[PDB]
Amino acid sequence: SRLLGFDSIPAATTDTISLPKGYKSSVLISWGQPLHKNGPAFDPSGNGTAAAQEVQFGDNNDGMSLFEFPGEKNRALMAINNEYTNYRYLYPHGGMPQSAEDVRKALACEGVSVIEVQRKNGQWQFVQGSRYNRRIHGNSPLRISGPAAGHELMKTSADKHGKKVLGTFQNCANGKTPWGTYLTCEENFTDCFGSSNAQQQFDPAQKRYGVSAASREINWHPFDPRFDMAKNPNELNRHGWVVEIDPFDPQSTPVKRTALGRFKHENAALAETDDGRAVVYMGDDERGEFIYKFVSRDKINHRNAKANRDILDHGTLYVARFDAGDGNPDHPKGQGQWIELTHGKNGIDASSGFADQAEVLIHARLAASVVGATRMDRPEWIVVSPKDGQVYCTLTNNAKRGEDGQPVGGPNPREKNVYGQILRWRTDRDDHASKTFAWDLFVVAGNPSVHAGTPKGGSSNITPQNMFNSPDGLGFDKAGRLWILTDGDSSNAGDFAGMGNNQMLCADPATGEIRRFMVGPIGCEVTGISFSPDQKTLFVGIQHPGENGGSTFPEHLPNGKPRSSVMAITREDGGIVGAHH
Ligand SMILES: [Ca+2]
Ligand SMILES: [Ca+2]
Ligand SMILES: [Ca+2]
Ligand SMILES: [Cl-]
Repeated sequence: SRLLGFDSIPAATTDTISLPKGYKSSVLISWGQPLHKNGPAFDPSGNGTAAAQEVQFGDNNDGMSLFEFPGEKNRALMAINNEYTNYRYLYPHGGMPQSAEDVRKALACEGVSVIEVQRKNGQWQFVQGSRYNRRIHGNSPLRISGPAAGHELMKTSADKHGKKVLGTFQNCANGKTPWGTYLTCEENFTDCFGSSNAQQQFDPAQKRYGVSAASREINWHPFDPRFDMAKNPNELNRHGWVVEIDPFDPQSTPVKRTALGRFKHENAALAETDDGRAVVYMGDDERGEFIYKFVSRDKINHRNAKANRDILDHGTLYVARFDAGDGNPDHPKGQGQWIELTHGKNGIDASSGFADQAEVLIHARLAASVVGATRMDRPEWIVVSPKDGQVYCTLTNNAKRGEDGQPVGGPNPREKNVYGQILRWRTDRDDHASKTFAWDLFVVAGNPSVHAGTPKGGSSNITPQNMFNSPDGLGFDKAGRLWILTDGDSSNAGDFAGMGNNQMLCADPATGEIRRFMVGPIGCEVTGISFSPDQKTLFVGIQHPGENGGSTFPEHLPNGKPRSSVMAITREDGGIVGAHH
């Protein structure tokens, strides 16, 4: 490859970062780092307070973007999501929350961390005390905008007007807009809700979004009734949105953009139509859920950033249907289409349960079912090639593919899918306004050391020396390398024998060639990617090292506590990451 300048590295099982020859890594920032001057130091005993966590780097860092600093090449801002927390490490008791303060502490761990970084020499470093440093967390005051703002379903006892919401939490991945703002995506928000009525009978929309009385081992509701569906059921509707943040204004109020629909959002991939409108491609990460596309009403003003303030409040929401393809076992291909989710179109009307457009957005999953969207194998990140505009989406896995309602076919070609695949599409005429596209599976992950000559062996661009499972994160660099980040089974055994720890790979989109670039430490997933403007530093997240015990990364103190960290990857020779030497 012209694009792949390093030799594929072996799989690894060590509690370290493994890289190719001539590459190094350094910790940029870890969970618990105080952001402000004189801020409270990280307390490895777990006795840090909730109020301290509200001014410290959050836990389980995930999606992130870097923003150039106008007029200053040695400064940048990064906005970094904090998805969830690890109770075994968060609290001194190592278990479920025991109090209102424990719940506040968990909420404080989630949201976004905005930080300044500076280069000074050739190395990017965190600037504690920068005026731009900020936490947005699960108890931060936010606003709601777009077509669902002010709707009855968005009103609660504490917010009678349906326009002011506390918190963004379960922040998964990201988008970066061409008007200088950051998008953060609320994914597994429903996990945080429960009920003080164990026999609560949930309605169809509540059931479709997966809420339970017990919560998914989160257990905030016994201590903060905002999360108790017996008392505040509409709170459930005020989360599951894309949230827009201005990193250059630390006093700004983030805004939930209801025009982009409510679902378990993974990331938000930006593009632009030929007539100049914003496009946002979005995955809903759950087994058998859908892929969406928002197109703005108005054109992007590239030279007047502020003129775009509310561009994401007006537009059209679509969902994808994919055909069955040609059935090729190695490289299936076909066509697909975008179908509009608008009240009064495609069977979405009072006769299918929708009174108005706000309900369509709040209950986007149900509207998408009405129109016949294709059930997918867990869409996670989406990226748009900066070289040719093709769109790439991980389908991480789907253990229930083949069950009633989830038939095998097209871009989901295997029952009981434990490995995943990467889907690509090319919008017709290379115009992102097009309502049709050609799709293909760019790779089908598998294990050819265990399942050679079968569907479980993967596509022919997978070999025993580059194999991986559960691709999740994706990123393009300016050169057009496609970076693939994994969140899979790290047992290195059975179906996953020889795959080792979670990892990052690099692909050439034009040829399908994939090489392993990085292996992470024990119990982590590899997630979050950004580049310095000069492409000589690759920032990558190591999330939940030691989730099951067994890590002390990065500090490696005796019987130590592991900490989610953002790493800076560089070449010893100072060249571009991924490129030839
Ligand atoms: Ca993910
Ligand atoms: Ca994942
Ligand atoms: Ca994960
Ligand atoms: Cl572990």
